[PDB]
Amino acid sequence: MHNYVIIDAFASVPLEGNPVAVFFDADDLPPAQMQRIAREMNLSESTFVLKPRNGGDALIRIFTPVNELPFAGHPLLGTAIALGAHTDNHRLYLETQMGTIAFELERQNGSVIAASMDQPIPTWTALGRDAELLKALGISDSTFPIEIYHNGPRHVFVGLPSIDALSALHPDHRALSNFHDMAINCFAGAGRRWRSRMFSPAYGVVEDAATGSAAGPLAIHLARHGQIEFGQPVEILQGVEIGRPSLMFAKAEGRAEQLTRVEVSGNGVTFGRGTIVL
Amino acid sequence: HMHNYVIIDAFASVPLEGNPVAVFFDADDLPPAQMQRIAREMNLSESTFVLKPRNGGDALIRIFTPVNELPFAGHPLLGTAIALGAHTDNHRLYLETQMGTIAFELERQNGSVIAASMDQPIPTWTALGRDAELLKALGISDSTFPIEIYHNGPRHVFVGLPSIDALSALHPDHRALSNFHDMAINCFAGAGRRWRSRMFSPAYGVVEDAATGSAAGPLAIHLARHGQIEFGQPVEILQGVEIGRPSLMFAKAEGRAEQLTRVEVSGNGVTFGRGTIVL
Ligand SMILES: Nc1c(O)cccc1C(=O)O
Ligand SMILES: Nc1c(O)cccc1C(=O)O
Repeated sequence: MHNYVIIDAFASVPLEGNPVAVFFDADDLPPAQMQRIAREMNLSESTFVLKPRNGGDALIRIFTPVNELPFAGHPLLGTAIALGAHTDNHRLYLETQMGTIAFELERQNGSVIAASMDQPIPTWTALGRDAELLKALGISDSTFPIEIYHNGPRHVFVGLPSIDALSALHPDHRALSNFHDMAINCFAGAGRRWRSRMFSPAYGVVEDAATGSAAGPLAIHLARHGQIEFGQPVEILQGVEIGRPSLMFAKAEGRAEQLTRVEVSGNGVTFGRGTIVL
Repeated sequence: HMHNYVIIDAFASVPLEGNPVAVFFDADDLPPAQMQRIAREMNLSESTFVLKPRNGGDALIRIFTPVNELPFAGHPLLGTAIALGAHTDNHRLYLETQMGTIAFELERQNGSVIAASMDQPIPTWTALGRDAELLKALGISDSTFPIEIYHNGPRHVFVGLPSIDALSALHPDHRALSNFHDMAINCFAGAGRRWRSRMFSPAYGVVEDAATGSAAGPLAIHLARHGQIEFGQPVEILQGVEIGRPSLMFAKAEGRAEQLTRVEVSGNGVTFGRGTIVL
């Protein structure tokens, strides 16, 4: 039997943010069973905590309902918050398929409130499928060039001219399914405050509440396109329209040609705790 | 305030098959607005909330999809009956709903409730009359049977496919189906005692559902009305194969079209997990 907790990542109260089911003591489970368990939970991701193999504190495997990912932001944030209960550490190193991810935990009286991670530095290129993607999204143009970023998963960014226009999107889920191994992140905002919506048939979700591995790339994207400075922290509010408001904090330090750090942080809270029969 | 829950895989006899439902106990203190938000948190096809009875039943059950309340549903109530069956030695359980009281017969084996049978509300039905729209959303040109919509609380449309291969090949347009409000689209194929189904319902917050128990009774009626089976003939309906959640629903509809006397749906169910939440 395995214990799990349900963490609402990128939230300061239960029922906000983005849930992740974190399964402990998972070294006995084959990956095909981890995948089926993720399918059972039907959350954007479930994670599995394994003994470390390369000097971290734990090795974490991350599954959507349909596929394994090599890195993901909300699932790891929630995993770090949940594991932080195990010990008194304030620095935590979590192994993934993209390498070891460093976390700093915000604790009060030993109790974990939030965490900050140093993400993989993404690479990027032009999508080159603009007409097709804009048609699928139901819009004419992006406000900025349409580029795809890779940090394990892949994230495409499409800019909208207002928050109302963002909220008005009704994408064609089936047309989006022709965009394999990527998530589509639509953004709008100004200055230090941005809104997002994410859609990804490829990762098993019509609309995700908080796509943490997109937050770092968005900060880069906004700085590369002159809307914020490199190093300027931004707030990215995702999931509003679906009733799952999620507050992601991001900062990308360096310059376009040489990034030094991509920090994403958030609060997270426990929604529940239990045990599965396998 | 805190609440215990179980996860039942309905219409399955092993965990990770069937259709999960989260059943929350002692839920009277949750306003419906919070029950709705908890159903979205769980993100299963439904969560249920067990409330004290008001009309002579054992409990009153409220049923939520990730996006709306339903007055009746089959897999969620099967799972709720199995979960509550753990708490009693009784053979029968009476679950009050917005559609009235639903009677369950519980099947036990070596001290565990392993299955249950329900008598569903007798549905009404009519032709849908939106065939070109619906067939275009599904990506097909016609139905093997008249396209009819049944109501037993929720609503279920049935579209017939000429082979299981044709059913498995469907890739419906989720957005186009969202114009079909307050209903589920159930596509079926098979013969005799053995049928396959797939269900799609943006209205009820699901791209594709693994086991639509409130569609099982209506499908048995549909098949008898259209000459494919006899009234009273038990059928096996296998749903959810293509999404990796095979679910076996057993259904029988007794009487004749002008007067059905019983619409029975049964299945196995098993506990996947259990826990407690912070509100
Ligand atoms: N939540 C995510 C998802 O649904 C797909 C891909 C990535 C994430 C994430 O949190 O990074
Ligand atoms: N599972 C169901 C769903 O997803 C929508 C409506 C009804 C049901 C059901 O099990 O009856």
